[PDB]
Amino acid sequence: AGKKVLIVYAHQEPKSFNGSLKNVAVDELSRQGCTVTVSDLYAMNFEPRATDKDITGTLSNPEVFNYGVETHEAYKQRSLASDITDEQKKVREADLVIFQFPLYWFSVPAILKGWMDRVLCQGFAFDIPGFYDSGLLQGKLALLSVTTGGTAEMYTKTGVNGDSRYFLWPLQHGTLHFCGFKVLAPQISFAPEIASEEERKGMVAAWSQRLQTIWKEEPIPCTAHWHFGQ
Amino acid sequence: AGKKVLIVYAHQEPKSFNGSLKNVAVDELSRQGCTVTVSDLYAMNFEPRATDKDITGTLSNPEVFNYGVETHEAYKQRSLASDITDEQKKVREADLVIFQFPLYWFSVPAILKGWMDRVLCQGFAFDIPGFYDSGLLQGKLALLSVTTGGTAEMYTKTGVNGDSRYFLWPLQHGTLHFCGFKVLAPQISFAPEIASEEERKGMVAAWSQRLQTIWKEEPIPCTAHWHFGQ
Ligand SMILES: Cc1cc2nc3c(=O)[nH]c(=O)nc-3n(C[C@H](O)[C@H](O)[C@H](O)COP(=O)(O)OP(=O)(O)OC[C@H]3O[C@@H](n4cnc5c(N)ncnc54)[C@H](O)[C@@H]3O)c2cc1C
Ligand SMILES: Cc1cc2nc3c(=O)[nH]c(=O)nc-3n(C[C@H](O)[C@H](O)[C@H](O)COP(=O)(O)OP(=O)(O)OC[C@H]3O[C@@H](n4cnc5c(N)ncnc54)[C@H](O)[C@@H]3O)c2cc1C
Ligand SMILES: COc1cc(N[C@@H](C)CCCN)c2ncccc2c1
Ligand SMILES: COc1cc(N[C@@H](C)CCCN)c2ncccc2c1
Ligand SMILES: [Zn+2]
Ligand SMILES: [Zn+2]
Repeated sequence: AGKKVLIVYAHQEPKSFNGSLKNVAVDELSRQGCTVTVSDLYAMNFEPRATDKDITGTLSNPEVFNYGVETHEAYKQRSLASDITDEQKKVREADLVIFQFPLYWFSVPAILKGWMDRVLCQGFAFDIPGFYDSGLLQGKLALLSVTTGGTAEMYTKTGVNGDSRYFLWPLQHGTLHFCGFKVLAPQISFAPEIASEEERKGMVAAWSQRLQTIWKEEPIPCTAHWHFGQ
Repeated sequence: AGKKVLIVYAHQEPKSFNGSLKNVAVDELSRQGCTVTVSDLYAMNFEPRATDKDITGTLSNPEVFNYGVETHEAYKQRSLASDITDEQKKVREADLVIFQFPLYWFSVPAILKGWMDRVLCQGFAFDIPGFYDSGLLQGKLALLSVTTGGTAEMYTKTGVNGDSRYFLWPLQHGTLHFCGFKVLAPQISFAPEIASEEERKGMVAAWSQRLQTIWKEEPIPCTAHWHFGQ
């Protein structure tokens, strides 16, 4: 063993279904003997905005502000804001990063989008070269554990929302694969708010049970075909 | 014939390529006689986080906080935070909403994601029923004006990033169409950083030129087929 996990958790309410999925993950991975860390973004009041406050000391170009260039240079020069570098250390140490969130507008809640925007800077998460298969977080696993308002049936190719895989593309491919993660199959807990107690319990147990064997999983082929093909 | 436009703008730097695209839109729509409003999110320090500070009234359930439920009720009761209702007024009055932003992780910058999350609440933007074609913002047009780091070639079906339309899905369909907007074709200004100065000037002029006839355009068919093909 000796496996290290970071859970990046984005829900306001400890008693929520998301909260329970997060807690079951902590419980089960802790039981296994894994090293576990949680970034509870709302509790941390995590800053989502990409601004010039993310660089400490003198800017590379104080007259014209380019977030990408400034953060790349700040990473190289150990001059990023401590909230960012605190998260980078957690990611650097992790073998697996689990994202636990409710689907907001076919994507992550803004607080979690901000974590992605600000934490995954050039030089840390990807570079030229070093992206997609050679992304700098290569060797690590990532997994999206998402809850939805809509039902499984709505998230079908011919359903009103389209296939759930369609909304996964920017997250799994554009973000996680880009940074070199192997992407484990998403955990999608459909429509807990209208599910029965029994069904909800089932979904939480599926997740806990899945976690028992998470280290034996094969990553998905994070391709356009997987997301969009038949 | 008396058209109102809201530009929701998400860039930190007034001298940026995004800044120029926003300014030329203001100039050209102003020249046409349109009524124009801009929400400059970074300059506004717009709050992106969905939190219980977004409701000031008595909560429906003060023991277990459900953001969707509480904001829906707060919208009906008029106890939403005023920054949200300020944006809703701008949207309510607009005939066309243009979003001007750099692509961040195949999506919008977090500050703009937060605008979507917080402003487009139930009761205001959609109801149950009252979504997709019957969304509450029906009759309005929306348009994504996006800039990218990657080139046009990279954003094709056989390119490393996949086709550009793939990443539009959560924004155009999952968000805008869901709220009832008709969606005008996106403006994607590819890779301005790589482009020559002449090519950049060309991209800005192309947007201004397109705006001259924007009111004659038809919306796209905002469907899975449009985004993903056969
Ligand atoms: C801004 C915004 C945008 C949204 N966009 C979308 C979208 O694009 N697409 C979409 O489909 N949905 C969308 N939604 C809906 C959203 O995804 C769901 O509301 C969310 O996923 C529900 O998860 P939750 O943890 O908040 O559920 P909760 O309301 O916290 O949980 C549901 C029920 O499960 C119960 N529960 C908690 N723990 C357990 C347990 N251990 N065992 C059994 N029951 C338990 C809870 O008590 C509760 O009764 C959006 C919502 C918002 C606010
Ligand atoms: C957190 C983050 C995530 C990102 N994710 C992605 C992603 O998923 N996919 C992707 O492809 N890219 C991504 N990028 C790259 C990003 O999308 C580009 O950096 C951005 O789109 C560039 O637009 P800009 O306005 O910042 O360019 P600028 O750097 O401001 O513009 C380039 C040049 O244009 C010049 N200029 C300004 N106005 C004019 C004018 N009127 N005429 C001529 N020249 C002018 C500027 O002076 C500058 O020299 C990401 C960047 C960041 C920081
Ligand atoms: C595109 O689908 C949704 C669904 C939402 N919420 C519903 C499903 C209630 C949760 C289950 N009872 C959304 N809520 C807010 C904003 C966008 C939504 C989109
Ligand atoms: C986190 O930043 C990026 C940048 C990308 N593209 C390069 C070309 C940026 C160039 C502008 N300086 C991405 N491309 C694809 C997917 C994610 C990206 C993230
Ligand atoms: Zn991929
Ligand atoms: Zn659509």
